[PDB]
Amino acid sequence: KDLRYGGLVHDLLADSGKATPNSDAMEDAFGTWTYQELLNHSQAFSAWLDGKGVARGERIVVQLPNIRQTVAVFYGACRRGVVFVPLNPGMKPFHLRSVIADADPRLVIAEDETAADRLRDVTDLPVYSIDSLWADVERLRDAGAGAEAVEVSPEDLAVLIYTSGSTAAPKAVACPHQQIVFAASSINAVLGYHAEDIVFCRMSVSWDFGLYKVLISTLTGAKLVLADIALVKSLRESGATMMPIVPSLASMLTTLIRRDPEGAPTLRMFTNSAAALPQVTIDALRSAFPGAQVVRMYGQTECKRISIMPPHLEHERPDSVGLPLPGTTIEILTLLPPGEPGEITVTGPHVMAGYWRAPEITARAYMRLHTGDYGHLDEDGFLYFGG
Ligand SMILES: C[C@H](C(=O)O)[C@H](N)C(=O)O
Repeated sequence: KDLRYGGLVHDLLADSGKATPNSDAMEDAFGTWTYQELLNHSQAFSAWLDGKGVARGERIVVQLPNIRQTVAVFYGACRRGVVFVPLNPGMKPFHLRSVIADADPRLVIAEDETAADRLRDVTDLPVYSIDSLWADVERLRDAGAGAEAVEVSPEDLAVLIYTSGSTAAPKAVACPHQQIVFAASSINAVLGYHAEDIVFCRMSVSWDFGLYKVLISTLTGAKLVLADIALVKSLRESGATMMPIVPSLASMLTTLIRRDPEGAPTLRMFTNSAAALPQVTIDALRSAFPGAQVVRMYGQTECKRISIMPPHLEHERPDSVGLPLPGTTIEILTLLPPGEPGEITVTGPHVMAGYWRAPEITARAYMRLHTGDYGHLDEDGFLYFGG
């Protein structure tokens, strides 16, 4: 439909960079880039990788906060078939050691010089601070470098997304270009982001929750705001229209909102995943933001996302986490009839390429994804947990 099959991630950026070069693409605490600017910096970063001889298929590990440079790193890497491995700032050292070694990168990008030193303790790979490598990126940007394309297959890996905690063995979902682009397009076919949306994103891009607000905004030409007591004020002052949430962020927001009768009227949608959103939170979100839809979703990183409750149905089937993503199938398993509980299983062009270098773990979970969650489909195709 609007579903994209066989896509490359960086093509999302090239399109918007040509289609709306002068619209705002990314804002952070420090400034704003238009789509032209994001394209230029992404190209410049691609030349920096070329300059360092990082080849197609190799990984870079990037431990950065939510700032404009990280998005340019993501796209520039994509443009060279290099594998973006985003990690959250503040991981414990031993945890980093384990994950960096598993990811097996060509090099590592850190937040600043103190962080670059801590990283040097835990790997022998080359480690670059973002502020120092960025002086070069800007030179390259000024020289117009990296503008050329290179061969990248839709089947090539774009990203490894680590989901394992400290106390666990390292584990990353291995994400090819095509699946990513497909999943973004399918989510958006349900959610309806568009070019005048302003997305207020408080999730790290190291989580697929934030990564996909980068992708979905880029896909549609929207503006992404990379964002504590001031949350209400931030939302209102950014003119935010779309906001991904998790239940703890939504409770916080409803507490904060009662202290501020100016609200954040520009808000039109909250999209919840990751955990079950209680009714009381939903009610309080609608009360503070009567203009906004509160949309329930459910997913796993293994296939990005599984179900979305269509916005227009937000008041119905209160126990459901919605319908399958458009272009995908949910089956309950030996296929069971409707209403019969069983394991939630998922088939489609969003199902990712397994876990990175872990045939054994991959075998149990994976062309069909077994979520290890249990529930049923009602008569109409809607998904529920339990019975
Ligand atoms: C964020 C969710 C999760 O795995 O917790 C899922 N990746 C989703 O986007 O719906």
